[PDB]
Amino acid sequence: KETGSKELAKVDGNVTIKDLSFAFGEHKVLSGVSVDIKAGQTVAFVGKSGSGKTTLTSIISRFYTQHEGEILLDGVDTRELTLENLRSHLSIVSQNVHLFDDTVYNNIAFGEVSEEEVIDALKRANAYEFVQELSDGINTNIGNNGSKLSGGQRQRISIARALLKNAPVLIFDELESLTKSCTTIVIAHRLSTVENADKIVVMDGGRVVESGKHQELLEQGGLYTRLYQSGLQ
Ligand SMILES: Nc1ncnc2c1ncn2[C@@H]1O[C@H](COP(=O)(O)OP(=O)(O)O)[C@@H](O)[C@H]1O
Repeated sequence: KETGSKELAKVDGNVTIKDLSFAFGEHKVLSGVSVDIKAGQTVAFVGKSGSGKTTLTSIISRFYTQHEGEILLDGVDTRELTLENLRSHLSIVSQNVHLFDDTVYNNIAFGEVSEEEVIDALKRANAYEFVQELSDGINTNIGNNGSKLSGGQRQRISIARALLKNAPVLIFDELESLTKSCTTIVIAHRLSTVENADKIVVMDGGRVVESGKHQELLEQGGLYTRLYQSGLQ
């Protein structure tokens, strides 16, 4: 049993977050977050460490469940979808994506691609450089949770997978290849990402305090200005 039974066949990529709240015990880490992301936009989430950014993105994949509010995918509450369906519409790029104790190839293929299709993606992801050096190349086992790979290597494997999956929604913990041609929710750490984002959502203590484009936000001389000046970490 799961909360949802709906299997959306074709998803455009509109994501609606409304009145979203979450807490770890008595520590409220998200409070009434509301953001509407239209299909194809790149929305950058910024804020000091601990502002709730990672937790928000995890909630989208249902790695945690919100205490209040909703996440809609093309207007359908994500909890009404099967988890397999929901995740079929999402690509996650981070250092913490779950990897199977299996080969590089099978980790990329899971969820039908040729070996040359996978090699081509590894290169574009700049991942083939370490994968070549592996004992069995693309057929090398990467260990429990990809433990034979360090964080940056694991992220590059997630990129290769995203290049192939062509998911309508990309959740990226921080390329122009994907980011542009799908809906991108990016936890931004590069100045270039916020400078070019369609919308920036500024978080502070789990709350959205500012929202807009770089030029207007920078001029406001507020939290975003301070975050941009300090290098988004
Ligand atoms: N498993 C957990 N148990 C308790 N608190 C947590 C846990 N994971 C994260 N937190 C806390 O939730 C808050 C939000 O963290 P996070 O969502 O990672 O923010 P950001 O990505 O903006 O740095 C932080 O104060 C963090 O310590």
